[PDB]
Amino acid sequence: TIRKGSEVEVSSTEEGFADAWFRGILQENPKLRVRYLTLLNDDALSPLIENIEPRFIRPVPPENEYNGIVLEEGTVVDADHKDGWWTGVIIKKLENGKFWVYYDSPPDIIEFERNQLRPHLRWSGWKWLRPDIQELDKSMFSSGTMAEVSTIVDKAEVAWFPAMIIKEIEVDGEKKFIVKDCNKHLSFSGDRTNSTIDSSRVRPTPPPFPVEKYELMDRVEVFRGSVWRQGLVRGVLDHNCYMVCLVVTAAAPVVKHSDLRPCKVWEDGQTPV
Repeated sequence: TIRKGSEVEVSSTEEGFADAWFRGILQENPKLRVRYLTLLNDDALSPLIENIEPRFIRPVPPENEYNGIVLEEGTVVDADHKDGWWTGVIIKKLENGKFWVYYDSPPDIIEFERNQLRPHLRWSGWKWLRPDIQELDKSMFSSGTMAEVSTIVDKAEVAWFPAMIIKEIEVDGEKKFIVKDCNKHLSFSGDRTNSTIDSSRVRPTPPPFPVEKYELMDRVEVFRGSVWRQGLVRGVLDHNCYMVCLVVTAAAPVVKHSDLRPCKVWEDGQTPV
């Protein structure tokens, strides 16, 4: 029932585009001529028309066809890129109402507001179809799971670095993890690639250890710079505070109880050393 004025969604012919649907305005009544709704477009300059197989064309799904579907973990959804919709799976619903959506090429995880999402639907050429809810991995290092990545500072120090696990892949029989640094402030121009990292470099987030007291000399881990670094409790200070010094030696600054971690390690189970 497409008409000349109809907004329309056109499928991606190209690689790395498998899961997109672009916004367009059809210029024809039944290849077909479409003008793409693009960002940074002033209507002042004459639009550009591309010709598409009706094969790669579908109508915009009407709201009533998908307004009944609830957004939960495993729900296939589309994210509004304004000029287009990008399809992925919801892997976390946060209590604040935000969502974490996964994409598989390149593998990435993005946080969205509810308004930026719609449930995904498929056009048969005849009618709309609801996709199945997707089973989710909740393994130890499932996607979205927060872990720590080993790093070396300068010559020899072993520092641990918080990162989200995007995907676990195998490369030539070697377990690898694609990981994301969730602590960087990115600009709009900045919004960027995840790094692939050997399995040996990745460990779980250390479970919490309450201590309630620390004693001088203790090996301890404090988050300095933006990595966890090893240190020794030089001083015990008024009320709950400590003077910590890192194993490379520079100076000692005050630290609070909260910011200290029992220095722990993971080799099979989790143990000191």
